[PDB]
Amino acid sequence: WXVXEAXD
Repeated sequence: WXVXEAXD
């Protein structure tokens, strides 16, 4: 998460 569900 943090950047469009970009992993974490």
